Amino acid sequence: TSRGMITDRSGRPLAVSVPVGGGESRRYYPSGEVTAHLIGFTNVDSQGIEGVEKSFDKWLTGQGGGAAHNLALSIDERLQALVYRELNNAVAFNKAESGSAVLVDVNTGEVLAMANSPSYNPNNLSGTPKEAMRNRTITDVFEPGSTVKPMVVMTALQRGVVRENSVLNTIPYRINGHEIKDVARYSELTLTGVLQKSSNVGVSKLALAMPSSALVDTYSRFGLGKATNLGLVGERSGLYPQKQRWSDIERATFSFGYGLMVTPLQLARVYATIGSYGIYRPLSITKVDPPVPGERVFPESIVRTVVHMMESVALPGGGGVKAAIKGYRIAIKTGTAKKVGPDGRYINKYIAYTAGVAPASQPRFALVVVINDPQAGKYYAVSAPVFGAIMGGVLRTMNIEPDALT
Repeated sequence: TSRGMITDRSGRPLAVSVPVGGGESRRYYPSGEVTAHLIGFTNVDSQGIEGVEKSFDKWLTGQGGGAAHNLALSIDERLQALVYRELNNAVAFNKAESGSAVLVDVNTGEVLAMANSPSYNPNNLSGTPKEAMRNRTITDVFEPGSTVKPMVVMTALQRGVVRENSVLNTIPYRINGHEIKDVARYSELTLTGVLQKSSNVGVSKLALAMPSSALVDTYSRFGLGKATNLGLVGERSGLYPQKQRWSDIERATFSFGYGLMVTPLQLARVYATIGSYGIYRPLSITKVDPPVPGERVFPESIVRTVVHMMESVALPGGGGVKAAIKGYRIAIKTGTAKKVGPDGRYINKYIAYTAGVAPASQPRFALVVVINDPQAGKYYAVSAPVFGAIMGGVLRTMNIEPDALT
């Protein structure tokens, strides 16, 4: 009973069948824990139980349809190695419960890296709990939080509510008895400064100045609330509101990223669309033959301005300045939210997230880093330095020319 070999986009083996004894062979995974959640494993026989080993189980064995075939995943093992190395050490350094990282190609939609910490070893599953086996990038959902602020600015600019050079009044006001305030109370902020300071007061004025169906339509255009369609087991599509009646406070919280749950993979597809300047391309786990046309969902001119405004988050003044990369311009968005247990309420456990694209001149990659439950450490976010460390290694490995002056 033989089985085909799955490799990366360049041919590096990720799961092979090596002979143990006369004729009989055993499945070997040379990447080990670096790509355990995506590749998967097999039992005593040659059957797929998790990951790609199960999603492509018929293509690998090929029983009844020719000989066994090989599969080239869209993953780059060079990028997958550095993504897991920086993420697995960050979850341990911050004493986090778990951590997820998804790297997506902007121009093709191909998933270049997908890591989860903690992980298991598919070569010997002895002593590995099930809690550290599920692909948390597609099975876990969370509130995107401040990462949806760029799409709120895209809608206000497109709907003519606010111009690119408009100064908003960020005075802390109340919405029927709810203190909408920021940490640093600014009297007024420019439209670029709203994304720089992640001002909730600024984006709340934008959401209430347009119908509730505006942001509901904008998030859906970038992929929020839609299935990623990869074929992996447990691939969740998130929780998206399908209501028609909104309140004055639910429209504001919807602008803050709270009220909807999405997977780390869905959030990566959103910024992969932001990087493409408003082009929605489907995600893929295997190597794709270019070109991938996709579909435009937002005007290019509006997304271009917002991408340029997201660079202030990494520059001196923004909340993601700790994620900067030497000699590169990045358009990122970091923040920290609160976990939601099975009861549906907020528990005293936080979630740090950071999503962005690089380089800001013409982005080629989209990265999402989620650090779940950072017990030890400080937030003044824990996921910002991991973004610059992961993205920094990606830009250097792919030989991307520098963007900013050193």
